[PDB]
Amino acid sequence: AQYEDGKQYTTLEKPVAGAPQVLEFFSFFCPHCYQFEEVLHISDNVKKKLPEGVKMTKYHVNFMGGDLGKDLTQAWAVAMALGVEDKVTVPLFEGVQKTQTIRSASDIRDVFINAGIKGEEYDAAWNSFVVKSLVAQQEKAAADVQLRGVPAMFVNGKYQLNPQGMDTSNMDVFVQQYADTVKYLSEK
Repeated sequence: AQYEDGKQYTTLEKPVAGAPQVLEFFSFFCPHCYQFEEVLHISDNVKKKLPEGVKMTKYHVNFMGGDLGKDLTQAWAVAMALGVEDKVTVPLFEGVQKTQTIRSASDIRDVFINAGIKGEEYDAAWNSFVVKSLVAQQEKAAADVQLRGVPAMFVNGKYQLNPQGMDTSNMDVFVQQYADTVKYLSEK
């Protein structure tokens, strides 16, 4: 067929119950993740094609960058709690990988301050148990799909995107194929 198990996607041996409809894992330390988000804009292209009633969820991972990697997972939880994901994604990616001015938890906070999040608001969220649960949720999700690497995307807790089985192309055919495959999976 046009879309084939083992080609554009694989199937989880153990489907995850109650998973987000479209779940992406990433790290701000991850060079491929920088390419995926900031150059290829995969998330954005996926969302443009998604079915009515399907939302995209994005979780950070701890395993790259040691202490700072975990600080970034905690900061991403703060971003989800405050609903400011689309204001901090670009400057966090740029601060970690382009300027490399993000080296400490305080440097992360500066990005939020600069994007207009009040200090008080950020600090209350950072130290909150709502954010601690959001960190645990991200960690649990990684365990549930038995995550090996980033970037990664899973659909309906059942299927895993397989970019290595797509065409590496003009980046644009690649991105269209990735996005098309997510839409196909969402209706599967």
